[PDB]
Parts: sequence; structure tokens; C-alpha cells
Amino acid sequence: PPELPDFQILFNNYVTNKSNSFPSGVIGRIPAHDPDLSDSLNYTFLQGNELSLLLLDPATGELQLSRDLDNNRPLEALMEVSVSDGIHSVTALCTLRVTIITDDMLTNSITVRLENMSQEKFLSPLLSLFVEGVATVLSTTKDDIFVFNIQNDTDVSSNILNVTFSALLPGGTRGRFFPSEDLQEQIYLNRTLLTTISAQRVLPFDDNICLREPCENYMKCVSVLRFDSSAPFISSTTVLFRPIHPITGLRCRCPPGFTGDYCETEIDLCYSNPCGANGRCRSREGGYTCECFEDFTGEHCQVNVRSGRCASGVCKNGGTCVNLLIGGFHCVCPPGEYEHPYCEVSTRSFPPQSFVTFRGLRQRFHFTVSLAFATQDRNALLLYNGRFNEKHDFIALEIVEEQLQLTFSAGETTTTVTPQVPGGVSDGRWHSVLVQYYNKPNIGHLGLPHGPSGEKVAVVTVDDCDAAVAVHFGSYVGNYSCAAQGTQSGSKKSLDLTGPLLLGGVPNLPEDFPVHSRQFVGCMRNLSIDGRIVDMAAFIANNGTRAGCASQRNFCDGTSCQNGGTCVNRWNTYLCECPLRFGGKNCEQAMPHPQRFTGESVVLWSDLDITISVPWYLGLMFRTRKEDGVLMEATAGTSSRLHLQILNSYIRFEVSYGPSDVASMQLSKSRITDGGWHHLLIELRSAKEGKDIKYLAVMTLDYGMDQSTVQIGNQLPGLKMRTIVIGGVTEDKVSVRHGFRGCMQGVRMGETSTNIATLNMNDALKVRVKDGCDVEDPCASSPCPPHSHCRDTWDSYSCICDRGYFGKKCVDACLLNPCKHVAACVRSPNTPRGYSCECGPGHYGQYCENKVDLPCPKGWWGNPVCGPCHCAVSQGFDPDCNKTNGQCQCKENYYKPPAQDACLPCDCFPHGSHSRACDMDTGQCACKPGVIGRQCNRCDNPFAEVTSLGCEVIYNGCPRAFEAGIWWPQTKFGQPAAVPCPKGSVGNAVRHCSGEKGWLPPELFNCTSGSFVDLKALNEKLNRNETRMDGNRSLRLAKALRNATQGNSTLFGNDVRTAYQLLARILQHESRQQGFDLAATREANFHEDVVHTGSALLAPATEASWEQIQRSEAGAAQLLRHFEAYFSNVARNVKRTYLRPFVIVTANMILAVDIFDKLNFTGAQVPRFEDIQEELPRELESSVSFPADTFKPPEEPGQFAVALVVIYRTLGQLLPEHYDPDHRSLRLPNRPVINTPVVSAMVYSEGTPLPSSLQRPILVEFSLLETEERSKPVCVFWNHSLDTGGTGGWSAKGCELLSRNRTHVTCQCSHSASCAVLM
Ligand SMILES: *[C@@H]1O[C@H](CO)[C@@H](O[C@@H]2O[C@H](CO)[C@@H](O[C@@H]3O[C@H](CO)[C@@H](O)[C@H](O)[C@@H]3O)[C@H](O)[C@H]2NC(C)=O)[C@H](O)[C@H]1NC(C)=O
Ligand SMILES: *[C@@H]1O[C@H](CO)[C@@H](O[C@@H]2O[C@H](CO)[C@@H](O)[C@H](O)[C@H]2NC(C)=O)[C@H](O)[C@H]1NC(C)=O
Ligand SMILES: *[C@@H]1O[C@H](CO)[C@@H](O[C@@H]2O[C@H](CO)[C@@H](O)[C@H](O)[C@H]2NC(C)=O)[C@H](O)[C@H]1NC(C)=O
Ligand SMILES: *[C@@H]1O[C@H](CO)[C@@H](O[C@@H]2O[C@H](CO)[C@@H](O)[C@H](O)[C@H]2NC(C)=O)[C@H](O)[C@H]1NC(C)=O
Ligand SMILES: *[C@@H]1O[C@H](CO)[C@@H](O)[C@H](O)[C@H]1NC(C)=O
Ligand SMILES: *[C@@H]1O[C@H](CO)[C@@H](O)[C@H](O)[C@H]1NC(C)=O
Ligand SMILES: *[C@@H]1O[C@H](CO)[C@@H](O)[C@H](O)[C@H]1NC(C)=O
Ligand SMILES: *[C@@H]1O[C@H](CO)[C@@H](O)[C@H](O)[C@H]1NC(C)=O
Ligand SMILES: *[C@@H]1O[C@H](CO)[C@@H](O)[C@H](O)[C@H]1NC(C)=O
Ligand SMILES: *[C@@H]1O[C@H](CO)[C@@H](O)[C@H](O)[C@H]1NC(C)=O
Repeated sequence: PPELPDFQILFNNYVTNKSNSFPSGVIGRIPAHDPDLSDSLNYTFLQGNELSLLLLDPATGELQLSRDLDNNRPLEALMEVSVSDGIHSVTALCTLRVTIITDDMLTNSITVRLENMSQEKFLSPLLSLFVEGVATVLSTTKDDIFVFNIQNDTDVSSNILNVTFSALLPGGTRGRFFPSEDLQEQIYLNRTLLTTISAQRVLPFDDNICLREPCENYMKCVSVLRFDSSAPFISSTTVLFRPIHPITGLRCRCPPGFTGDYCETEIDLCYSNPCGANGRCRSREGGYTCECFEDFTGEHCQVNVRSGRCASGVCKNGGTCVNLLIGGFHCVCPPGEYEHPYCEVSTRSFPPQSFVTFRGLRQRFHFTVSLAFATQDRNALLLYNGRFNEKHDFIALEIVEEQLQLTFSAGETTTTVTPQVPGGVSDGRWHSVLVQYYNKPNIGHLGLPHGPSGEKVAVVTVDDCDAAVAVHFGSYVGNYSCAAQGTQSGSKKSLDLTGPLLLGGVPNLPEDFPVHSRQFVGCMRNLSIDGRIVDMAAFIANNGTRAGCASQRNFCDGTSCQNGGTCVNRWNTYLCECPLRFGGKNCEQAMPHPQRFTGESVVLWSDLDITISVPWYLGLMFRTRKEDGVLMEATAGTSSRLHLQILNSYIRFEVSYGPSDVASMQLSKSRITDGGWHHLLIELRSAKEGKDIKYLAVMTLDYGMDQSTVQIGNQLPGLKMRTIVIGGVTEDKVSVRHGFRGCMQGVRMGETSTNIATLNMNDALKVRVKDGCDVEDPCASSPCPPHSHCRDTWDSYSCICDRGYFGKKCVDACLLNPCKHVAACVRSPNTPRGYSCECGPGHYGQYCENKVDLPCPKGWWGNPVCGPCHCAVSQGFDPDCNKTNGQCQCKENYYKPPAQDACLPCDCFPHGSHSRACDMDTGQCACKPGVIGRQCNRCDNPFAEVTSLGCEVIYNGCPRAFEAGIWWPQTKFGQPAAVPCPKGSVGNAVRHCSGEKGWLPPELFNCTSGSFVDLKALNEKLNRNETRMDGNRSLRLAKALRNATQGNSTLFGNDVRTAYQLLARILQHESRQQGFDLAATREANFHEDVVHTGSALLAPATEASWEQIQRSEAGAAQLLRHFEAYFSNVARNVKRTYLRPFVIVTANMILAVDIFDKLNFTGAQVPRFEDIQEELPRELESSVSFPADTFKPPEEPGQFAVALVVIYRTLGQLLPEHYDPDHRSLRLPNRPVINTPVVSAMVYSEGTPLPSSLQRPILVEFSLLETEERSKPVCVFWNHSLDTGGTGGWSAKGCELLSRNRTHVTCQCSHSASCAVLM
């Protein structure tokens, strides 16, 4: 017995006018298998195939494509197949799909490699999954995906595949494909999501061929894919697929912002003055920013704040715009961390393992980055950016050893820049960083920079710092390196950053990044790029970042320090600076008198009785600046060194019992040698683990502001502190080693801080003890050189040397003339930067490096920055443009009419005007006395004529004038004049110089156009019953006609007759065809061609033609008959051909074809303007209503019906003025007018035919052309079978007015024909 699995066939046909890639012969067989090896199975089709789409071998089951399949048309169909062994029968389904490939398709196409998945599961049943995962990632429908190639990518033996495909841009606008870079970025971002949804190991993207930079100058290298060859069908068990082989190549394009034959020159976009008077323009690579002034906002600062009103997008992040009653508006921010007046986010905090992802940088040569940060870690990452491969170009900025460092590589070498700031920057206070990168140009021999040089310069600045003086001669000035610079040279000309922007720490990828650190903790704010400030809320990714900075809250609020306590805010807390003799959090303790120590004072306690117990507290209060020395040495037990020093400006605390070192703990996390007051407390605490008792050594610095708890491990406990010493190192109580210097306050000892067991200063140790703490003023000597302000800092000072001076020597920089280009250095009495650079004319800027080349070059205009004129030369405009305004002026000989956007030549008559140039707009020549007309072409006397001497009254016929191009010659009365058709036309134009009105309106019926000369010759033979017409000739004639009819031109009477005859012949032939013999099945655009030709033919400008044309043929009548018969055949064969529903819109024609499910159709409005997204003019907003009972029966094939509706806009007034002669049926009003577009709706039901007369009427909703309401409508239909006019006519029988509002008129009709409302 057998079995078969439902299967599909995919034919990817790359149709071109050059290659007949259509395969022939055997392509495959039914995927039929049977364990029995003796039976001869019978292969027959049951249903589906009706027009022989596929040729089947009944015996072998071989499948062959039929010849009718060769066209540029996608298709889908479902076939039923039966297999029989002679005793049992099974059925199966096969879905056939044909997809067309174009050149625009192969241009926008990308390839993505997959690991461990060869041609065994990607051409079996999982391809659907991929074409979905891709849809979900792209947020698009599965139809937009078009996978056209899947070939074995086993370069050598590796399990890797190679799928190349393309995508359609969502939006409904046909013809748009995703740019390659857009696809690349969109695939790269949601990679893990795709991995999860599609269950596969997606491989990363590899480097491109442009790595070697083979292109020249400022160009751009892009890899592209073109057609190479076609392969036969690859067979599986479920799918027979035909692949198409591409081949790679390169292409160089000029990026914007550059000009020249090699784009070697750059353009400042601010020359166009976009900000206007309400702002100032900042240039940037390929763009500009506005510092647009106060009370003005908007992308072009086109919106006023105080006097404006609500506008879309001004209230960001969902802010509700409320219009103030007196003008202006307010953006109500939603409750959250949003900043007025625009509800933005600027400050963020970063806990461990949290990072954000923004958009990457795309600037090629020059850029600037700046931000502000605050943290405490010695080593941490700040910023990184690179490529997908994590190689070649990359940049990164970090903090190492409390010093900023920038490391970057342009693909060749790594370079580090390290400005030095005294005291570090890891103090928890906010700091700002600025970085600039730019490339020097190749200065040409003529002084013109020809392309970019090989020198790349990076500059780093930290906080307030002068860059020029630093970089040049900071060392010569003294110690001043707050800024730094690095330089690179190499063959590469540009810096490429493919990857996105990250912040706060790299994602924990297995690939190591070229970075010293790996993470970061802390707060940042104001990430400004090129002046523009980025909103923190507008992030692309977020792996744990939380908005705001909680540690920087003003904690002094709501807190009241005690007597003398001054509140200050500190990291995550506050601190009350207490006066002397007061302390304890909020100054809640009294301490004994402080003592001043100068390297010789040491105190000690002994002769004490203490037993090992729990707990114990040792508290001290200190302030100093020494970076070493013993603050407290306590020999617990035998020789248990409790070494509490300030080693290397950090509180170190060793505990070493006996001859062994046991434990230690340091406070390197905080430098405490600042000289400020600090309290510390040793805590000996218990901890019962199981049965044993351990201890714990918690020192709390500043009442637990800091706290470190060394686990006192089993060796350490049981050893209480026996001897206590503070002051330094001493053993013979005479010589002092490492004596302490500074100021210290009272001492706490015992189980609790409240255990005030005063040790009697008078008792114990009294050696070198100086009462008090006051110190002689170091600034009394006043040692800084002049221009100084000495400031005592508690046993230290520093020259706050006067402004305008720099470095340790505090020297004026203006003396060392940093101003460039021989510019004078003038030091104003008050200068924010201390000095100024006075410069001569022709140079502007802070250092006046910039220079203006006025006058600007030819075609270049702008002050003080030149810019292109951008004049439209093709429209007769002079290329030269206003050197101030920038307005383009037309070339001489021309004048631009007010209603026309192109200046046309004046074409004045030399004998009629004193001058020759005609006035602007009006185009009036310098008319001499006696002559009138816009071109001075008419004497006042209808009998006087123009000669060199003026308007002389000639006697004998129209003269020799130039009116209307024709030098219409002398002619008598009654006699016409036939002269050769005007220039560009052939035939014989005739005019009659009538005795009454002179020249009659010329009869151009004979005049034929050059475009129709071949067409006229081709028409002549056709009506002679000679040559015979065929489908291919039909297609070629349709295409030629559409081309000759496109554009705007005065179609002629012989031309309109020819067009009518040709359309009639074509439609008559098309009505005679059936099945695949219809030209419809071979072409896709024939519908568009015919509808466009029809719309062009019915142009209103031919009314004067039409009234003539109308006395010759029926015209619109037989044309409409041809149309309806054609569409009837289309409806009869649509299901056979499987044509997809479609709507065609032209300025005067609407065509809609749609397919409904019979069993589920519940009425609808047609054409589906709800489903129509194209911009619809308000007049065209009519409708046709099918009620829900349309399909419902009046009170397996035949499940789908079709509906086609055609709307003719102006056809009604185009029709001959013919009305029903029966006065009884039609009472003719005084001025009846067809006021509605003609609608032809046709519903076709497969199977049992519906009655010819619609047993259930259809609804139609029209609009009106003119809006006057002075009379009444009648819903009529223009019959064709009616004897009125032979071609039928308007009649009210069977249709009447149901409803009428001020904008719509709804009538009902029981016929599927042409109907309209005679309003
Ligand atoms: C990665 O995948 C996510 C989906 O998991 C993509 O998010 C989608 O992004 C678009 C564009 O921002 C969103 O469309 C817009 O949504 C907003 C809010 O509803 C709406 O106001 C706009 O009119 C528009 O519809 C879309 O909602 C969002 N999510 C979904 C369900 O698709 C994301 O684009 C992908 N790319 C990245 C960032 O890696
Ligand atoms: C395979 O199936 C077809 C379709 O049933 C068979 O065609 C029939 O042939 C017999 C004569 O042998 C006619 O009497 C029938 O009317 C035919 N049926 C149709 C609808 O065509 C064909 O004979 C079968 N072949 C085998 C292998 O038995
Ligand atoms: C986002 O951050 C989290 C941590 O908050 C990351 O999770 C860790 O990732 C590493 C590397 O895979 C693992 O070794 C850890 O076990 C993970 N959790 C812990 C406990 O840190 C996560 O990987 C980051 N981003 C993503 C989604 O990759
Ligand atoms: C970072 O951005 C903020 C934006 O708020 C700046 O704060 C403003 O600074 C200006 C100029 O001093 C003041 O007029 C505003 O009132 C400030 N707004 C407030 C209250 O935040 C801030 O100066 C920028 N710089 C840094 C490094 O913080
Ligand atoms: C492709 O390579 C894989 C390697 O596993 C192999 O199994 C498969 O049969 C190959 N297909 C063709 C047609 O080369
Ligand atoms: C300046 O820097 C040098 C580096 O060797 C250092 O020796 C000197 O003490 C510094 N001077 C000061 C105090 O700024
Ligand atoms: C530019 O236009 C202004 C305003 O019409 C005019 O004053 C100025 O002379 C023009 N400059 C030239 C000569 O193009
Ligand atoms: C062509 O033949 C038809 C049918 O006899 C006739 O009506 C028509 O006038 C003929 N056309 C010419 C002018 O050859
Ligand atoms: C369309 O007609 C014009 C005028 O004869 C001709 O120049 C042009 O090449 C034609 N284009 C096509 C598509 O045939
Ligand atoms: C025809 O006229 C329209 C008017 O909108 C115009 O847009 C179009 O460019 C014209 N085409 C020509 C020049 O034939």
C-alpha cells in the first residue's frame, strides 16, 4: 500500500528579454513511494487542472511545465492528485507557485550563512519557518519575503548553507526594496530573537571586498550582486526548487555633501540660511543644526512657543498638548522622570552588568563627542564602538588608575591618548569629556586641497582647559596637561564604524573586546553628539539600565544638623560638618580637646585589665595629610600587630598574631588624606557558627558611611587587644619614629561608645603634647609670584593665580601669542578666557583661521560662506544667480507667465515693437502705436495691417501675418487657404480668411503629428481588409499606442479617429479569444496600457474636437460595449487564470477587480476604498454597496465569485446630448445635466449562472460635480439595447432615488450595466 506527502513546487523565473531560461524536458516526478516493489501505480489528476497548466506522464509520473507558463506574471494554484495500486486509492495536494525575478530584485539582495544545516532541512519543510522568523523580525507579511537562491555552501567540508533573498519595503508603495545596509543592520540587531523564534544557529556577517579600499578619493565602495547563470531543478522528497546563481561585484558612488568630477570639495549646508533670522546655523557632516533662538522651536524652528499652538510632535514622549487660552501651549508630561518643557530624559544610572544600545555613528572623517559622568571605580569602561567582526577599526574610552584614557585604531595600529588631571577624577564628582577627530587635507600645488591627506588627528579635553596652549607648550609653562592630542598615518583614508553605539559596558560576548576593563557602575548625563543632545528614553536596547541617578539626590532636605552642623550632600547620603567638640552623625556627641601633632608627639596606654569577651569598640577622630605613619599600633596578645596606618594615603589595618601574619584589610577604596575631619570605629563582634564562636572586625568610617568587615577567622579570635599606641612608631619612649602630623580629637574605648571611661589626659602618657590645634598661616609668607591669591588649606596652600595667567609660574598666555596667522593678541581687562585674538579683515573665527573667497566662484553664491546656485538650466534659466538673495534668473529672450513655472521665449514680432524683450509675466512686447495683442500682433483696425512703417490700411485680403505660427498669406473673401501644417506636423492645415472675422478657427483635422506619421501609415492599411491581426501584433500596437499617447499634447481629429478605430479592433479581437489564447495571460501591463490610453482619449480639451467626432461615430457607446464585453470575458476566465485582485487608478478612470468567497460574503463597498490607500480626490469618493444578502439565496466549484467595477469620471458630459424621446417616460427639464461619474458594476458567479436581471438590487452612492441644489435628480441608466440612438440611452426604468444627503446620492439598480444620476 502507498502514501504521499502534500507538496509544493516553486518556479523562480528570472525573466529577461535576453535569456530563455525556461526549462524543458523532464524536471521531476510525483514524490511517490511504496514498500511494494511489484505494483504499477496509476498517476492521475482528480481536480485542480482545468487548462493543462502541467503536463503529466500517467505511467512514470513525470511532470513538465506547459508552454503557457512563459510570461512575466506571478501565480499560485492548488492541484489534487490521485495514486492507485489497482486495489487502493489515495489522494494528495500540491501547491504550485511561480515567482518573477527582475534586475531591481537582484540589485537589492543579501545573503546570510547558516551553520550545521545543509540541503536536507532547508529544502525539506523548515523554509516556511525561516520565511516567518524573517517576517517577524522585519515586522512584515510573509508575502514581502522572496527567497530566490539556496545552494550547498560546503566550501570544503563544513556544514554551512548560503541563502540569498530580498525584501519589499512596507508601506504599500510598489517598487521599493530595503537598502542593503538597512537589511544588514535590521538583521544584526534582533539576532538572538531570530535565533529563538526560528531555532537555528545564525552565523555572523563576514568582511566585505571593500576592506582593501580600492576605490578613489571621497567615493564610496558598495558590493552588489548580478546575474550569473541558472541551474536545473534540485530535487528532494517534498520540494522541487530551481535556483538562480548570482555573482558579486563592486560599485563606487559619490556620497552627498561633495562636489566635483571626483567629489574632492565639500559644501557647507548652512549657506542656504535655513535658520533664518530666528536662529543660527551649525554645520555638520551632511547636515546642520539650529541654535534657533528663544520662543522659537521646531526642526527648522518654524514654531513659536509663546504665541503658537499645539503642533504634532512638539510635546515629546506622550506629553499632552493643552492650548493656553491666551496663545501658546503646555506639554503635560506623563508622571515620570521627564524634563520640562518637552518631557525629556537626560540622566541615567548604571548598576553592574547593565548597558544600553543607541544608533551607531556614521560620520566618515570628522566628528565631535562630549558627555558628563560621575563614579568612583579606579578601573572601569566608558565607551566603545567597533564592527561586527570586532576587528580593524574601533574606538574606546576608559578610566584606568583614576585617569582618563582614549584608545583607538583605524585598522592598522592602536593609539592611546592620556591627559593627566591632578588628584584623579574618581572622586564621585561630575566631570565632562570632549573628543574631536578630523583628517588633514592634501593641499594642492594651486593651494586647493585635493582630497584628504593621510594625517588623522584626535584631541581629548577634560573639563575646563585651554587646548592650544596645553598641546603646544604646556610643559614649558609648567605642570598643565589637562588636554592631549594623538596622530595617525596610514594608507587607509577613512574611518569605518559599521557597528552600533553602546554605553555603560560591553555586552558579555564570548569574543574579547580590545578593552582593559569589562564593565562600569555610576551615573552619566548630557550625551551630546555634534551639539545635538540625545534623549536617554529614545534607546534601541536596554539590558538593565534605569533612568535617573538616585545616589545624587539632595539628601540634606528634611534633615536638621545640630549646633553648628552644616549640611552637605555626598554620594548616596549627607554629612553634617560639625564644629569642634561636637560630632556624631548630626553633631550629637562631645569630644575632648584636640591635639596638634608634628612628628614628635606620641601617646600610649598600658597597665590595663581586659579579658577576651564580646563586643569591643575602639573609636578615633582624626584629620591629617601624611601619606604614611602609624596611626594606631596595638599588640593584641603576644605580638598581634594591629597596624592601623595611612600607608600610601590609605587606611591599612593588619592583624598579625605572634610570629605569624594572620589577616589584613585596607581602605584603598577611599583616599582619606584630604585633611578633613573623619571618625572611625573598630567593632569586635561575635558570630556563632554551629557550636564555635568566631569574631568579626567591622571598622565603620564616618558612622558607617564606609564600613569594611573582615571575618575574624578562628586563629584571630580569643586574642583581645592588649596594648594601645597612637602617634607613630616608638619603643624607647624617647625617640619617635614615623611620628604623626596633623590634628586629632578625643578617643573612645570599651564595649559601647557611651562607655565613657575617660583615661585622664593628666594620667597615662603626656609627652610632646601641645594643647590646641591652631596653625600659623602658611599664606603669611605669601609665596606665589604676582597676579596671585594665596589661600590657606590647613597646612597647605595653592596659588589661585590671577586669571589670564597659566601654569605653576602663572604666566600670561597672551604674551606667548597663541593667536595664529600673525593675529594680534589683545588682553581685555575682563576676558572670560583671559585674552582675545584681534585679526584683520578677510579672516573670521576665534583664531581667524577661516578665510572668505569673495567674490564666490562662478555658480557659487553666499556670504560669508559660498554655496551652489543650483539653477535649473534645462528650463532656460541663467546659471548665474543673485550673489546675495540667491534667486535664480531666467535667461534673456524669455518671460515666465504667472501661472506657468517655466519661462517661455518672448517671440515678439520685430516689426511691431520698438524693443524686442517682452515684459515679465504679461509678455507684452513694446507695442508701437496702432498695434495691440500680447505679442503686438493685431492692428486696432481689423483691416489695417502691419508693415515696417506701421499699421497701414491694406485693401485686398488678410495680409501676411504670423498669428498662430502660420504666415497665413494673402487671401481673398470666400476663398480658404490650405498651407503646409505647422512645424513638427505634416498634412495640410487649412484656414479661411472669412470676410467677417478674418481668419476662421483653423481646421487641424487634416494636420497629423510626427509621432503618428508611422501610426497613420499603419492605420491606413488596416481598414483595407488586407493584413491580418494577431496577438503579438496586438501587444506591440498597444505598447506603441500607449507611448504615442502618453504626455500632454493636442490629439488631432485624424488621430482621434485612428485611436478609436484601433481600440475598437483590439477589443473586438480580444472578445473573440478564450482560455489562454487571451493576451491577458501573456502580459501584466496590458490592462494599464489600455486604461491609460482610454483616459487620455477622453480628455475634456477635445470637446471642440468631440462635437465634430460625435457626428461620425458612436464613440463612447461602442467603446463602452467593447469594455463591458471584454470585462465579461475577463470575469468568465478569472478563476481559470487565477488573476489576483487589483485596482487601477488614472486621472479619469477607475478599475477594480476583486474576488469574494461566496459562502462568506456579507456585502461590502466597491471599489474597496477602505482597502485603497492611494490618495483619492474627494470627488472620486463614490461607492457601490453589496448588502449582506447579496450572496444569500432569495427567500466544490462555486465557492468564489468575482466583482469588477469601472468608474468613468467625465464620460457623461462627453456623451452626445441624447435623451429618451418618450415624453411620458421622461419629462425633459429645461437644463438636464449628467452630474455623476458613470459606474459599471458586474458580478460573476461560477457554476449556476445568476439571473440576468439582478433579483436583489445593488446600491450605488454617487457624488456631485456642481454643488447647486436648484432642481431634482433622476437615477437613470444608459442602455445599449434601447432603440434610442441605436446604442441605447438614458432611462429611469428600473432605477430610482433612495436617499440624498448634502454630499451623496444613493440609488438602487437591478441591472449590472452603466448607470448614472441625471442631476
Ligand atoms: C526588534 O524587534 C522588535 C519587536 O520585537 C521591533 O519592535 C517594533 O518596532 C516598531 C518600530 O518602532 C514598532 O512600530 C511602532 O510602534 C509604536 C508603538 O506601538 C507605534 O506608535 C508606531 O506607530 C509603530 O507601530 C513596533 O510596535 C515594535 N514591536 C513590534 C510588535 O513589532 C524592533 O523594531 C526590532 N528591531 C530592533 C530594535 O532590533
Ligand atoms: C489509469 O486511470 C485511468 C483513469 O481512470 C484509466 O482510464 C480508463 O481506461 C479505461 C479503459 O482501460 C476506460 O474504460 C475508462 O473510462 C478510463 N477512465 C478515464 C476516466 O479515463 C486507465 O485505464 C488507468 N490505467 C491503469 C494502469 O489501469
Ligand atoms: C544582560 O545582563 C545580564 C546580567 O544582569 C547578563 O546575564 C549574565 O550573562 C553572563 C554571560 O552569558 C552569564 O555568565 C551570567 O550567568 C548571566 N547572569 C548573571 C547572574 O550575571 C546578560 O547576558 C546580559 N545580556 C544578554 C541578554 O546577553
Ligand atoms: C547638562 O544639561 C543640563 C540640562 O538641564 C544643564 O542644566 C541647565 O544648565 C543651564 C545653563 O547653566 C541652566 O540655565 C538650566 O537651568 C539648567 N537646567 C537644569 C536645572 O538642569 C547642564 O548645565 C548641562 N551640563 C552639565 C555637565 O550638567
Ligand atoms: C551538500 O553537502 C552536504 C554535506 O553534508 C551533503 O550531505 C549534501 O548531499 C550535499 N548536496 C549536494 C547536492 O551537493
Ligand atoms: C610636575 O610634574 C612633575 C613630573 O615629574 C613632578 O615631578 C612635579 O613635582 C610636578 N609639580 C607639581 C607639584 O605640579
Ligand atoms: C539681488 O536681489 C536684490 C533684491 O531684488 C537686489 O537688490 C540685488 O541688487 C540683487 N543682486 C544682484 C545684482 O543679483
Ligand atoms: C471589409 O469587409 C467587410 C465585410 O464584407 C465590409 O463590411 C467592410 O466594409 C470591408 N472594408 C473595406 C473597406 O475593405
Ligand atoms: C515614444 O515615442 C517617442 C516619440 O516618437 C520616442 O522618441 C520614444 O523613443 C518612444 N519610446 C518608446 C518607449 O517606444
Ligand atoms: C502634463 O501636465 C501635468 C499637469 O500637472 C504635469 O504635471 C506634467 O508634467 C505634464 N507632462 C508633460 C510635460 O507632458
